[PDB]
Amino acid sequence: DYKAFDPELWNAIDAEAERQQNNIELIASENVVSKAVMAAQGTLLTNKSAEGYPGKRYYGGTAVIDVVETLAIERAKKLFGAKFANVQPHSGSQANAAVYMSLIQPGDTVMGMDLSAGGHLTHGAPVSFSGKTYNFVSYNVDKESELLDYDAILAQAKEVRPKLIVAGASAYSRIIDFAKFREIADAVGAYLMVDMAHIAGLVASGHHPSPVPYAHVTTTTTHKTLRGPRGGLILTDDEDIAKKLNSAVFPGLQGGPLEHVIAAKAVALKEALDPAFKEYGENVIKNAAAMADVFNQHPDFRVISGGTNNHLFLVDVTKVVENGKVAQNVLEEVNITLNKNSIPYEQLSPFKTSGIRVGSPAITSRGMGEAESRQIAEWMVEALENHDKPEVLERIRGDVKVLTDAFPLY
Amino acid sequence: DYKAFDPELWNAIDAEAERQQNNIELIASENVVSKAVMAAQGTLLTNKSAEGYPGKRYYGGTAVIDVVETLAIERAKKLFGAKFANVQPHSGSQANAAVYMSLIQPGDTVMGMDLSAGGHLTHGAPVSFSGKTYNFVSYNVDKESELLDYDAILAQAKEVRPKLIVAGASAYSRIIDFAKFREIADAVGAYLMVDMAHIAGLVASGHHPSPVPYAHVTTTTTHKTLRGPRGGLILTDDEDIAKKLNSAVFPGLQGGPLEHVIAAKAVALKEALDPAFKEYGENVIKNAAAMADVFNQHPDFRVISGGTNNHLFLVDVTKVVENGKVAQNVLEEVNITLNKNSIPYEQLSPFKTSGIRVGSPAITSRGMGEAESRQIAEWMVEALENHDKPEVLERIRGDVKVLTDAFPLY
Ligand SMILES: C[C@H](O)[C@@H](N)C(=O)O
Ligand SMILES: C[C@H](O)[C@@H](N)C(=O)O
Repeated sequence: DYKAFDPELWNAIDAEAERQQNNIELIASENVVSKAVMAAQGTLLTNKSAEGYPGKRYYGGTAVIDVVETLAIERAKKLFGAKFANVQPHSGSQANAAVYMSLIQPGDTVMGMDLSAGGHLTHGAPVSFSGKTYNFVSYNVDKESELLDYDAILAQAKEVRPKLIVAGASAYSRIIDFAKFREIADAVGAYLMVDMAHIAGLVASGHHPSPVPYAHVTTTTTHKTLRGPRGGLILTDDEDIAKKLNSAVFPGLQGGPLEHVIAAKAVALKEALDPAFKEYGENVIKNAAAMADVFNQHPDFRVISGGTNNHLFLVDVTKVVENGKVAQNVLEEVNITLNKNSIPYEQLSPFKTSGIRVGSPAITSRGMGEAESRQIAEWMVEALENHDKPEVLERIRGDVKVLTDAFPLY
Repeated sequence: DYKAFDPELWNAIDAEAERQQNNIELIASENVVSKAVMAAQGTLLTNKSAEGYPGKRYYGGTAVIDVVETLAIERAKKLFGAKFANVQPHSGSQANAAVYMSLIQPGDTVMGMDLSAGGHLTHGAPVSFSGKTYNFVSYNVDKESELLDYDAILAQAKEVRPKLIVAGASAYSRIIDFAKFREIADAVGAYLMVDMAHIAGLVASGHHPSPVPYAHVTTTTTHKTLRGPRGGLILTDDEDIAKKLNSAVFPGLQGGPLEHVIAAKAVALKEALDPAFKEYGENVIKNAAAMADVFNQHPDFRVISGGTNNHLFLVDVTKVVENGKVAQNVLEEVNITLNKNSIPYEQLSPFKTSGIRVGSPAITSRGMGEAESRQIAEWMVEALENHDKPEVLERIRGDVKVLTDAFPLY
């Protein structure tokens, strides 16, 4: 029917479905959404423009849109224990931009986690609007432990006097002490924003402490560990802040929201409020720990910080291949996607890096367990140690295909 | 059976589908997308992170995503005749922000169409990031003709000396001369950006002159007259601006793109390349002109500029009801949604306005013709003359149901 009209597009979508089936996805930001989240996004709510907020719309015909957006807001509030939520940001970048716009002025100093240790692009990369508009100053982990050192972060905050401190990371494997971050913010009179995008599903699942009681404002993506549609979310307990956030999102940065994506956010948040989501989060944690253990045991690989207590970890591969870029290329030859990744105090260039980052959420959402996870990391050790032996990669490829065959994506 | 898990969300979606069926949508921005466009947005492409651009991605496993985005880009180029396209902006607001980031600096002077005569929020409203970051000075239409006066705009531009002139409007009913806008820009050394979001479908259908050969950069939404999914699009013929635009969208303003929405853009652009789309645009123009004609003939109503040559028009309602806010609330009683709208040189407050805006794209997409269009406008005239009279509104609401029943939405 509708696909006969555009075979080039619809065939490419079948190819991507098959590609996702035959791939072992370890990119730590990826997940596998439910059928219901996809269907929500494919509905006729896309036809209706909803500029404004529930009960305060520009346009009539919005009573039902209002029920759907209210459901998203109420479920975010319930799941994360916050008194206000805004479900309109189109992305995590828009969510973060709305928060800077609400709490600080162009030119103010912001402290964020060093891009080599886990900081996101929107936490002050010079190539980001973040870096261009505000004065970002980065904090790092300790050189020797590779852990956050809250005394060192406090001593830097006293020198730099930020207006806003950002906590959260895309490559930190350990539990963040949000209460200490709020104590640091308090000691220098800064706001604390936490970007929980990478860990939000473990926060919902109960496996990572919540930032919501400690941060002035919490942002997140609805995708990644929370396993929702791609989009943003902002949370706060402060009603004056909530009103600034609302105006910064619309009409400050966006026009009307994507109400079909907001319906998919409502669906994903009810999935996360279900008891099975806690089990999901336990398996994320155990799968990641099983893979990190293979690299820990092995003499030629070091895990940054020695391990993980979340969904991901970094590995210094440089004793085995030249750089993380090479490691990423080799593993792509066996149907395993991950990303090269700077390690703390990274010596090589950003385009090479000394490391890979590995995450467990996608394989976990396909039903894989600890045994599979250990096996995948054993395959990665093999392929990297044998990168210039085409015979070997070929056999690992065939092994990988038996595994993917056994854990159907959908 | 996913709906049985969340009946509250899925019941709300069935309610909006029914509400859309029973509504006569005349909000000039709205449309009714195809089933193919909705289906595309509901695919597993949401799972795949595609930071970067085709062949230049942060991550592997992206070869097929590259085919999908390349199709969108190529179809946009071909539909609009542009040498470069970027299909990743999440909205029209992010498209425009990326253009301003690429062409000018914070604090520079920008001329845009006055917000009472049709300039968009992102062309300088003080509540927008646009208005807060840049110095916007507006041009207007001539007071007597309500037409753009290109001589008067040149004289103003010579005084103001903007770095950037923005053309495009959300409420201007007549054909814009983009060649003259570019001659004005060239005469004062400004860039020209055209936001063609409202008219993009008419540009595509052949019914409105293309800005693409004249603007340095053209932005649009993919929704509205173009009848695609919600999102943005940028076009340019200058390779050096293309490069700056690409960096501005990512990583300047956004993270990774919504690839499932990009597939839906590819779908909508192929629909618009088809000969049937020219017939759609013809109907859009005739339907709008039939509804304007009812208000033109009637003595108590005045159409701004005396009529229309696009998808929309404005009506000064103030001889019949107090303000356009009242007119919007009255017509919602009879299942007709439109929006109040400032008219040029508006005397009332922006919360009330002297006018309504009416557009044809949505009713046109449901198959209505000139006879139905004229009938709907006669109903609006009756409802507004009888706004006081609940039993008249009741009768009109029954008549609207007969017509909506006869023109099924999907
Ligand atoms: C902005 C966006 O949501 C980003 N965090 C990403 O995953 O692409
Ligand atoms: C930013 C956005 O796309 C605006 N033009 C709208 O339709 O909502």
